[PDB]
Amino acid sequence: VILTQLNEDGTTSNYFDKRKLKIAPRSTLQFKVGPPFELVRDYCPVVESHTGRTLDLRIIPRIDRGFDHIDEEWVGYKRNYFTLVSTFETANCDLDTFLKSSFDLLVGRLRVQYFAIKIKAKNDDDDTEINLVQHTAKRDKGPQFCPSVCPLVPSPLPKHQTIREASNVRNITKMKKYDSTFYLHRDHVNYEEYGVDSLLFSYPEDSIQKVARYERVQFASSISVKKPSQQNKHFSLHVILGAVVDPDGIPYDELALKNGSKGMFVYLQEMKTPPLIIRGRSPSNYASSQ
DNA sequence: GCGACACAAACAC
DNA sequence: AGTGTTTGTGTCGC
Repeated sequence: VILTQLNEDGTTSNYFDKRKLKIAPRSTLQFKVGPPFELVRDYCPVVESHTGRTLDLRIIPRIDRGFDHIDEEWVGYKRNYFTLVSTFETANCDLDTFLKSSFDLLVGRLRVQYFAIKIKAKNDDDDTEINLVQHTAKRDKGPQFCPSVCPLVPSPLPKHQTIREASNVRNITKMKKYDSTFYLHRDHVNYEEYGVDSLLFSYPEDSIQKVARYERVQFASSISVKKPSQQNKHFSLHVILGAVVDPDGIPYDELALKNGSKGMFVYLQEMKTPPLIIRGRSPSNYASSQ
């Protein structure tokens, strides 16, 4: 009924089938590590502006809620939240140096203003994009929004336990204890240590996330989870690392820039999950029917 | 099959 | 130790 795997940090992931077993909404058993991500590809090379040294990049993603490993499939529920978190790392460049440097895209060089992550859902069989929606903790009593592009600086990915503990914190003292894990406050650095052209100072806002945290995410409510044959559709969640540049023939999305003009989110790397099954609202997807 | 509303159970404090 | 919060899912009604 419950299959348990030991996580990297010593917590457990407890996989169970909601067709057979109903667990409380807030039980820690709803938190678990989801499917591992795999490289789709690398795109545009990035180089440090004087040395010309290639910046090596790696997305570090994990799902921390919403997916169970049930007999060789990864299974989510349309009605329920998932959590997807990601950082990235630069194996050849320590953070302190990285933030003081400046970087170009090797397409012919476009200056990187900042690095950012976006997420996407796709039909894994035909590459069609599927809309995602997020809620706040207030859910129907608050706004719905689509996942946004998240400016980020390189950081280790927090342990599963940490994501779990920070999920619904309000108290100011607890927030202070997690602040350094999730944010860099540019306004608190010594400005005199930085050149005008430094990467840190072309980020759009003073509060810069170290971790992209997409919580309370769902597939759009209109998504069809079965094919006409009644076979399950296969979905996949994608994490894309990009460099945002000022465009004033490679893969990119347009981005609503800070000053208001047309910006470019140039793809650097993309990872994705293996195929995912999503269970819809049918009564037979729930243990109540039995 | 979807939007809305309701109930309930463990969490956060 | 009690109050209000968060989120899985039961249900209505179109």
